[PDB]
Amino acid sequence: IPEYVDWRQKGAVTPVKNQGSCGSCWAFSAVVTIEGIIKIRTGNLNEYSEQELLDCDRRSYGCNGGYPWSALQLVAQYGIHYRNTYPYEGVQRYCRSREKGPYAAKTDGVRQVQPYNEGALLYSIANQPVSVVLEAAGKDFQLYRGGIFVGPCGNKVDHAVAAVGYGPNYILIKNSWGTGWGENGYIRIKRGTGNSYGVCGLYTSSFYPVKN
Ligand SMILES: *[C@@H](C(=O)O)[C@H](O)C(=O)N[C@@H](CC(C)C)C(=O)NCCC(C)C
Repeated sequence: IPEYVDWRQKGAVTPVKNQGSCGSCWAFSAVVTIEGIIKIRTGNLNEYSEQELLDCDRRSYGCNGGYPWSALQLVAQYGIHYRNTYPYEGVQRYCRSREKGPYAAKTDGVRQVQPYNEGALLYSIANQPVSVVLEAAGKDFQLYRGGIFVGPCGNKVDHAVAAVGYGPNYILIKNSWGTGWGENGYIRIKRGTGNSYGVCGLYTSSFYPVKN
């Protein structure tokens, strides 16, 4: 795999979103990987509905948090609508997929990246954007304005984001805290420290959609 990967340069990443006060990071994270893999397979970059996963993934807890892997399974089992059709409201409502016509996209499954393995994660990112989790509760993460982030942070992962690239010394992360945070909404987190958990627990739990 290459020394640098940046899925934004291959037109596979949509604009940075702001999840607002809702703990919907798991849905935002999942959607980034769906947007990425649909562009990779079909050549079209579309925005898909975080709100639909928020409303419809019964294994997750709406704005109280949830699981990127369960949202990803939902899109593989059923499908997902365009964001325009099912826009983000920042609050869990009832599942409205059936009121909004045919799904816009469907995936074929969900894979887990071997945890605690930097190389396995980089290999996955070289193929497509990946949903990853990290500890974002720390003030250093929250106040991040740029640079390669080394922490401090622990491994109490609490925040799903999407890895959309990497370099020799970082993994490039699309956050869902709006374009004012970090590097226009992105963070570069240091890699290659030998910490099996990854910086801020980044290697704890990583999933990506499969699309044939
Ligand atoms: C993340 C956000 O900032 O919106 C959101 O709070 C969330 O979904 N957090 C989850 C932790 C990640 C590891 C996905 C979470 O806490 N999920 C709850 C499910 C378990 C019982 C922890």
